[PDB]
Amino acid sequence: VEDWDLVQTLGEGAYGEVQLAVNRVTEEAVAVKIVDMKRCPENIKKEICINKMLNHENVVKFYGHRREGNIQYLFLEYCSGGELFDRIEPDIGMPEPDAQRFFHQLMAGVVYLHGIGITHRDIKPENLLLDERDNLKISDFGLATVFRYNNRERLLNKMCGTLPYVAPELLKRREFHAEPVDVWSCGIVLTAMLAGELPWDQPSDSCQEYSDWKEKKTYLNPWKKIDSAPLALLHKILVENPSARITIPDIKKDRWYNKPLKKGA
Ligand SMILES: NC(=O)CSc1nc2ncnc(N)c2[nH]1
Repeated sequence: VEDWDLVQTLGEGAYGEVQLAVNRVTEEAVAVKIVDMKRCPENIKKEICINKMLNHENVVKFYGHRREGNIQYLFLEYCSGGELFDRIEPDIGMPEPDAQRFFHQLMAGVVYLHGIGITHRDIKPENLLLDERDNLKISDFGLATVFRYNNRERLLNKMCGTLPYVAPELLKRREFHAEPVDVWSCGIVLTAMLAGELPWDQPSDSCQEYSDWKEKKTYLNPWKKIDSAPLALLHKILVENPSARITIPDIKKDRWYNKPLKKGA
C-alpha cells in the first residue's frame, strides 16, 4: 500500500512486521519492514543509519526509508530463499558442502561489517537469508552497533543477542570486545548447520552441556555428528577466553575452511 502492494506477511516479529511488497507497474518485489514508532524511535534511527552505511553482496540491501506518520517503512532486498533456519533439518543439519559454502558467505559478510566498524550482535540462522541463487545475506541491523570509529575501538557493555548464540564473556564481563562475540555466534551457527541442534541453552558454568564441552567430551551429541575437520575449527571458535579465540583472518586459513567439497552451479 505504498506505490507497491503488500501481498504477503514475511516475518511478524515484535517491532512490527516484514511484508513482501510488489510494484504493480514493474512487478518488482521487495521486503518492507513496518515499524509503528508508537507500539521505539531511538534504535530505529540507528537501524536505518547503520543500514545506509551498508553495501555488500552478503548483507541484505537497503533501498530507502519513508516516515508516513508514526509508521517507518524500511525498504529491503527481498530474499526469495527464506531463512537459513529452514534448510537445517532438526537433528541432522545439512550436507557438509552446503554448510561450508554458507559459512564462507557468512564470514565474507562478517569481515565486511567488521571492516567498517559495525557489529551485528545477533547472528543466528533466523537472521541469515537466502537470495534466489541461495546466496547468504546477513539481515536485521536492529541490534547492530558501531564498535570502531575514527580507528579507535570501543568495548561494548550492553548485553544483547540470543542466549544459545551469545559468547560467555558477554554473560561474565562488564565490557568486552565486539569482534570475538560475532565470531563465537558464527561457530554456533556452524554447529547448528552440521548437527541440526544447538549445543547449550547458554554458555554458563551453570549449564551442563557447556561444562561438557570445556571438558572436551566430544563423544556426546552435538559434536559426535560433526566430523573431525569442521570440529577442529569449532574447537578454535568456541574457546571461552575471547583473547585466545581464533580470529577471522585465522579462520580463513583453517584446514576444513579451505577443504574442497562442492561443485559449481
Ligand atoms: N522480522 C524481521 O526482522 C525480518 S523477516 C524478513 N526480512 C526479509 N527480507 C527479505 N526477504 C525475506 N524473506 C525477509 N524476511
